[PDB]
Amino acid sequence: NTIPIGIALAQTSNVALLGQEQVAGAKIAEKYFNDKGGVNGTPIKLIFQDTAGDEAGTINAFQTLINKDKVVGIVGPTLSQQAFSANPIAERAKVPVVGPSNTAKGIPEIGDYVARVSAPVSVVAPNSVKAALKQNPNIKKVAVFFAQNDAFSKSETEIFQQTVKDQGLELVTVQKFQTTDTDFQSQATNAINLKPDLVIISGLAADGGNLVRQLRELGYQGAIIGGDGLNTSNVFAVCKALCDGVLIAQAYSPEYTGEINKAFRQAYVDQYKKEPPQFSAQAFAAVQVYVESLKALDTKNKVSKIQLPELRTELNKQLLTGKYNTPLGEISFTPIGEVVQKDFYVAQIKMEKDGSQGKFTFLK
Ligand SMILES: [Mg+2]
Repeated sequence: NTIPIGIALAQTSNVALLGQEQVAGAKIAEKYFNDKGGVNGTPIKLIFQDTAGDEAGTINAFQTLINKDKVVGIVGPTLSQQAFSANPIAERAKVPVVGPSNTAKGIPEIGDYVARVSAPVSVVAPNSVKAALKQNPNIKKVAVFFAQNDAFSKSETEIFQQTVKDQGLELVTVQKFQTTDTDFQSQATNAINLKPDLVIISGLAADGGNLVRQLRELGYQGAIIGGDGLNTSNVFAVCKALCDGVLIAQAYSPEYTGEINKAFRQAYVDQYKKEPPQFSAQAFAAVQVYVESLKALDTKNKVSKIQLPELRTELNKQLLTGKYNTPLGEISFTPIGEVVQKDFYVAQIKMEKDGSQGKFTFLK
């Protein structure tokens, strides 16, 4: 006997450029927690249902997890775009969802069954603008790009634009693109002609990486910030040496000294031969929330005896009250499922000259 927890992430499509990191973190969590006896001796079982890259696929994954796989709760989906459409399905069904990477404004407000461990754009994004200004205090002109078809990108760009204004900078253009675009020559040239000192990009990974490369090809020599959708080493293949110097805010640090982060980090580095990425740490934290909540519930009300609909509702109620020492730091939730998290960082892509290898360097 095991306790089924659903994992609904983008395992296919270009959205898997983010999702694959999340799968890695979730698998590390499953082993970590099961090696500690699961839920008071009862192992968990992660049941993966691929969402692919769109809303329909996410709805299907959620419905399969809820109805066929009988899961006690869901971790997912990868994108805020998907969450706004699919999470209401789980809300209506009274099945908890813990978002591992959904940072758009309004996610926890979807309902009483929706929480997230991923700190939102309003608290993560501004630090990268501040970091750019530290590296070049003479930045004056800023060009902004965003993916107009993606809910998170639209939410993030609003924060970046407000931050630019509040820092007393000139917003010289806001250019739109689609996450499915590969060619940005007209928007990039439009922006370059305005002589920006800083360019900010809110998109996902393939698109964001292609845009970074093209800006550099077209002769842009100023600073670049990428938003959360570019926050993966999977961009390195796309922009190669031309990824160098991109600043990306972080809601996780490998060097955070919390005991469980040390364990998570060691497990990650031993397997993948590099530092754990944010999305992996966040996925681990989401699984952790479920395991620790299940343990607390089971101690008070043995879960093997609770029928599934009540188990789901009691698990949701429990998880919202918990305090968790996770790889992200000490976190908890507000009464509507927003994450409470203190520490944020900025990292910078450092590519080797040949362009075949790179890393994220954390700024002090
Ligand atoms: Mg909520």
